[PDB]
Amino acid sequence: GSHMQDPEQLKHCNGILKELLSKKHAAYAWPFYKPVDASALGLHDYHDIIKHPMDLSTVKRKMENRDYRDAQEFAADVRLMFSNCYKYNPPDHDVVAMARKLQDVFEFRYAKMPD
Ligand SMILES: CC(=O)N1c2ccc(-c3cc[nH]n3)cc2[C@H](Nc2ccc(C#N)cc2)C[C@@H]1C
Repeated sequence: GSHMQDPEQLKHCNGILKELLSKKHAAYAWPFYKPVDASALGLHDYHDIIKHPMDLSTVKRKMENRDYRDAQEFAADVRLMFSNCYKYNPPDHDVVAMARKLQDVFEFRYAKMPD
């Protein structure tokens, strides 16, 4: 059920999203900007391993469309995006190091949620 604080919490989420997409973090955020194009990357098993793809452009579309009803729903998609990366790729891959850095940005700012 909607809480009177959900709009303000969603503004905090939108601020986080803008930060994740900003030039400040682009050196490690870029793999997460768009859906994984498995065929283009030669990763022909990606959709057999990853049931629910997620990426920041999809999060942005969902925010713009008012799909997220609360902060926890937004956070679940951001964390799904990172989890997919940790599931599919070897833990020493460059993309995993990038994911860990971007997830640190996310988690520390998400923790500052007004509540
Ligand atoms: C997010 C994610 O898990 N993945 C993902 C997604 C998009 C893109 C992409 C976008 C444009 N081009 N490539 C590349 C990758 C990863 N591959 C690499 C990532 C970083 C580096 C360096 N430094 C080298 C390879 C493979 C992996 C399936």
